[PDB]
Amino acid sequence: QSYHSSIFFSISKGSDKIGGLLEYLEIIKKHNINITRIESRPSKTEKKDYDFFLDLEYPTENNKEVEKVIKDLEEKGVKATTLQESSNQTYAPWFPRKISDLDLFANKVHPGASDPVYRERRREIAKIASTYKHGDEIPRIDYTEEEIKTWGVVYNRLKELFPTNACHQHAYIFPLLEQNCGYSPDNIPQLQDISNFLQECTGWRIRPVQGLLSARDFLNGLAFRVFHATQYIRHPSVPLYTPEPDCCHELLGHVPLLADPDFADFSQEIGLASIGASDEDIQLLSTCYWFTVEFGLCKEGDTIRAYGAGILSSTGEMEHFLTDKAKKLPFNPFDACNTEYPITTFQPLYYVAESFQKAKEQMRQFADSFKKPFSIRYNPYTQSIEILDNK
Amino acid sequence: QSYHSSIFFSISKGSDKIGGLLEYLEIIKKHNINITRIESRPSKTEKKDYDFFLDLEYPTENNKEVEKVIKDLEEKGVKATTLQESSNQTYAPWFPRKISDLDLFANKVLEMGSDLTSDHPGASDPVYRERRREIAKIASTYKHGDEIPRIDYTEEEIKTWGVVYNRLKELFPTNACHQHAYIFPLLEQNCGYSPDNIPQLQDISNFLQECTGWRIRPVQGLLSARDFLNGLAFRVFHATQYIRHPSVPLYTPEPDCCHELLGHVPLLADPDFADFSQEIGLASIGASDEDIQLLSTCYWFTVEFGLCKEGDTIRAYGAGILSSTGEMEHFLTDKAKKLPFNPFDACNTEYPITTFQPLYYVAESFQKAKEQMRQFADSFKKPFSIRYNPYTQSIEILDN
Ligand SMILES: O=S(=O)(O)CCN1CCN(CCS(=O)(=O)O)CC1
Ligand SMILES: O=S(=O)(O)CCN1CCN(CCS(=O)(=O)O)CC1
Ligand SMILES: C[C@H](O)[C@H](O)C1=Nc2c(nc(N)[nH]c2=O)NC1
Ligand SMILES: C[C@H](O)[C@H](O)C1=Nc2c(nc(N)[nH]c2=O)NC1
Ligand SMILES: [Fe+3]
Ligand SMILES: [Fe+3]
Repeated sequence: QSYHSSIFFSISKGSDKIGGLLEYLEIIKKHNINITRIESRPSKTEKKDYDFFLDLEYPTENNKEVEKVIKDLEEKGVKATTLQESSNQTYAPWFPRKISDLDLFANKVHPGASDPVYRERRREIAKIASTYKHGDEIPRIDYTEEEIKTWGVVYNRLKELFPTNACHQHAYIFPLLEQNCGYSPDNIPQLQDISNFLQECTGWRIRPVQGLLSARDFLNGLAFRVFHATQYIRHPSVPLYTPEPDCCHELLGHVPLLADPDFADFSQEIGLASIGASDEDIQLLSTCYWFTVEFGLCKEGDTIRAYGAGILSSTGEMEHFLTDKAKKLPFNPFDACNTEYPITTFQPLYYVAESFQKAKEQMRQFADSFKKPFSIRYNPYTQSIEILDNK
Repeated sequence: QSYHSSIFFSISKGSDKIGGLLEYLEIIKKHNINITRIESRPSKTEKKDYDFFLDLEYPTENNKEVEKVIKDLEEKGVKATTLQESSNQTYAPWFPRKISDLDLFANKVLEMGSDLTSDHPGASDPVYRERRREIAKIASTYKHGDEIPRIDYTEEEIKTWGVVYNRLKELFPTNACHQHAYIFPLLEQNCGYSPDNIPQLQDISNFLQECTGWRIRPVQGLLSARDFLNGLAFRVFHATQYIRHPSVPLYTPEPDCCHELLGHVPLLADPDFADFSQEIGLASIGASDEDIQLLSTCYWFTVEFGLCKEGDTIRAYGAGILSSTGEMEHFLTDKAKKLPFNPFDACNTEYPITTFQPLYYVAESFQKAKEQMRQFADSFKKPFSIRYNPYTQSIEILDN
């Protein structure tokens, strides 16, 4: 368990301070093992400045060595803005800056808990997410006959319901998943194939995840158009329901919508908003996420359909949302963000999105007043987060 | 040796032709010896349509087998468009569709690889030839997605680099366009630029990706003009990993690593130049052979030997100038003519490859050059227009 800090500052080409600044940066890079990375880049704002980035990694929270580094740094003539992973508000929240920085989350994480066999199996699959690095191929799972049997039952069951209950984007993409990603009742699709297909449709990627991440970590991954997905399958004893995300939920629920460009933008938008957001704002985003990506409905003419991954992968949920006892409301993040919700029962309340581009715009407007030290932007050419000093 | 063909077509969701079409595709997938890939994707132009892409390779040119595929396919009720690598003009020119399809180029060299000319100073150096073989092999086996292998350069290799580096370094502040001076300290700080060290392509590629989305691929040697320029459409620069022979440090006709790293890389980290360079790439996608040649000439007179104007002064941004002491010391003098860059003018202009330029073109800015190149590209006869998708890193075809 480690605590990350990042220090930002800018300086102009031809500055009198650069010489000593650079020299200082060399000494700490060599003789301070808490420093993991120091880099400089062209400024996104002042076309004549350089942006600098100093990444530190400590074993304990609010390590005061950071202040020591800040002081020695600002002594060379620059003003430093420091972000940190912490419960305190001494510094604004840290965020992963590159898609490869999501590697830092890899080790940050019941019907069959009363089953040792199933428990050892879960342990083995989770090992793979634990060791996976950005850039690697996603290792393929040799699923057992039992596991494949469970997939088949869920698959065939949900397949009977999609055409009448799923939003049209889902019906649109599913045959492409069949034709390109090996979707079938007889075969559990591998994440590496799904990730390649998603990349080529909307730039989204998958990485395996051990289990539940914190809301901040998971949402931050979305900012890079990276979806964290489990590889294990639910226990065979209870096939038609599970309280947790298993591969059926990931692959039949989340993945198809990620191949729709407008949905893909919307999801990333939620991710961007989370980058560097305060804990209270993360919680608002997480709830918005629940009522859209997880349990959202779309409007299609005089009809209401499901796009939420938690609905699409649950026969009981799909056979519930259309009943009159379940309340429906137009999606509005100001209304949804504060709404309580059950995790162990069907939803009593669903929010209806008009269109994904509208949901994207609504979220962006919602997030616009989030307090953050930097303006966060995504650059599709560099595939990275741009950080602007305009606040 | 092989010739690529691409067949594509669309079909609407819910078409009753889909079942039979998929059945037909399964058949040729197993039984057609020349089929290399069949893929279906969401349409990027019609929200209710699917795009299908069939890729094929044939050992001979104008292979009449492709027509049978087109006939069979269109019997299933779709209208196919075919692109083909050929000196014939039956079909429009093939181009790589996805960034990873540049792997198809890995062995398409040509000259300045491990097959050297007899006047090459290292042609009868057996150590050097083995070294060029080794380094070429690395490019040969490199696949999109790999980290670029790091070369353990020898002390004689590092010595040659240092001679060139030190000689060039003195001239940069006075002779290079300001984008160079801006970026170079970052190359020193982030990519290991110094005279004691040859920078590794993987480090440069990471740096360029974060600056402008450009990346590096190691290349054996000279690619055909079409292949090289097509690579640019993806913001992919093919760069060599070998260094020139130690006997003649201040000159080489080949694009060795001193040329790539000291001439080409600094400008690619500038957003406007990087967009300009991609625009040239995009112009080449599906361009006729004749237009590829025109683009090549535009490239020569800009990316390789272009000048910028800064107030009353002329400076160099062309990689062939920045990496050559001789050339740097030539362009500023009145011994060479200077003209305003204009692709409609410059594209017909002749030029020597084995002497300094008698004529250089000045670009007002990389934004104007880009816009000029887009006008140029539009003047081509292309059967469709293309656009680049940075999210999918793919060329998208649009109807004309
Ligand atoms: O899904 S795909 O990867 O194919 C294209 C995603 N891309 C994201 C950016 N938006 C417009 C930004 S905005 O300025 O309109 O907000 C266009 C669609
Ligand atoms: O290099 S950077 O990543 O910093 C900015 C590059 N980016 C390339 C795309 N153009 C608009 C596309 S076009 O439709 O105007 O050609 C804006 C600038
Ligand atoms: C943030 C989001 O609303 C929700 O709280 C979370 N979802 C997930 C998560 N982690 C994983 N692996 N998968 C999720 O779906 N962390 C939390
Ligand atoms: C297109 C450009 O003008 C020139 O013809 C080419 N240059 C290069 C090439 N191939 C490589 N590898 N590097 C170049 O610089 N082939 C074509
Ligand atoms: Fe989920
Ligand atoms: Fe060159």
